[PDB]
Amino acid sequence: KIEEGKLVIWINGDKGYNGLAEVGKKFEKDTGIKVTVEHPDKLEEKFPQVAATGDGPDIIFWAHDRFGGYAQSGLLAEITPDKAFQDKLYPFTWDAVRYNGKLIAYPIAVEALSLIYNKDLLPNPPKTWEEIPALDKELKAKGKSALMFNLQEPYFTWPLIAADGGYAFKYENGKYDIKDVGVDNAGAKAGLTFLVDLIKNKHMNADTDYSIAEAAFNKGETAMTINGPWAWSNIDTSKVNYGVTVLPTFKGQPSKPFVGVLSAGINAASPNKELAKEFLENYLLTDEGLEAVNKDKPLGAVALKSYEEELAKDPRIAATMENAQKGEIMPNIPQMSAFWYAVRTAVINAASGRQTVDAALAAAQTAAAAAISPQARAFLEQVFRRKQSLNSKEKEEVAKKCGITPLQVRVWFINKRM
Repeated sequence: KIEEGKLVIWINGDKGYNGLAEVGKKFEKDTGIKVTVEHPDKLEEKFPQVAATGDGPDIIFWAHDRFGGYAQSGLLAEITPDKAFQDKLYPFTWDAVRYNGKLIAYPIAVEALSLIYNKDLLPNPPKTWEEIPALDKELKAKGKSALMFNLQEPYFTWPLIAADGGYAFKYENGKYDIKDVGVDNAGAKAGLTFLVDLIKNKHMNADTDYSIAEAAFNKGETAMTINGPWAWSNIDTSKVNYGVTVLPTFKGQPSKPFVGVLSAGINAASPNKELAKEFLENYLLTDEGLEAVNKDKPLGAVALKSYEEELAKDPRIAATMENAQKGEIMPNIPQMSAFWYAVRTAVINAASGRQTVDAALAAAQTAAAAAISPQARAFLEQVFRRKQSLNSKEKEEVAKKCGITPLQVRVWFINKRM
């Protein structure tokens, strides 16, 4: 499918899609080419589905960690910016979107979580995670709570979990070791344990999510929250006197948020590749372009040098870059999705008192390191139930959507048939 002659962009629902739509209208003004911006729920999971079959949006926005998986499967077109445009962005953001020596997306924003606090409830933010339980007690006596943040998505709990030892995939030389998952150690264990103790001691609720945490903070019901720059927009409208600062340390170590580089990748099947290139390069990645999105929902730090240095004057931007510096850029290898799924499962099962922190982290290591991830194996299990004989073309398709090589798909199936 993919209608030729226009542009269909997918971007997460928490970003400034309305602002990106504005950039689209401008593009339509100078070119006549219509651009529609959609924000499908779970787009990072949907993209590989439809893209595998040659469908989907012309352009996809998302943290670079998912992109390596997409490009390995042939779903992302290689972008070819010339020397001049390439110079307009920071080299480290370009490296984030480089897979197997190729550039597979245009870097946009450098995202990192920060500690967001209410200056009226709390004159001075806590320097450590350790003092927070005590702060909560002080605040509970006044009918308020110290902290609330999304506990459902690992992105928000990883900073504390990795603070003292956690890591995605062991990195030696220029290659990651996909069998060495760093959730399998004492540092990570202590961090998740601290998290569960906060929940067990009633300082947080195991069910709190993005909406609940945001609602609570924007109402002045909780003293602090943990979120990205995109969430600043709603806090401004709530008229809360907030500040954005460094994340609390744990065991003396800085919280280590995984830095995500929001990037725009071009669908390998798009018949509008030159248009997407032009829209992104000459329209979006300009001070006017980024600002249009920013005004809707803040991008936070950015990849465009010119605009990044203007934003640097904003203390919230500084805080964001502070946290970015203390954390680290996430890997973009195909195994990242299994990593996240693994951690997501661990945190929830541990926070629910279903599994011990230790048993949870051990299974996370097993799940994330599996040659075939649990999700995907499940995908393969479905399908097989429908068709137990793979067509040379269908297998190539299943590989793409699952994120495994055609070879793996083919060997499974044969093993499944023995």
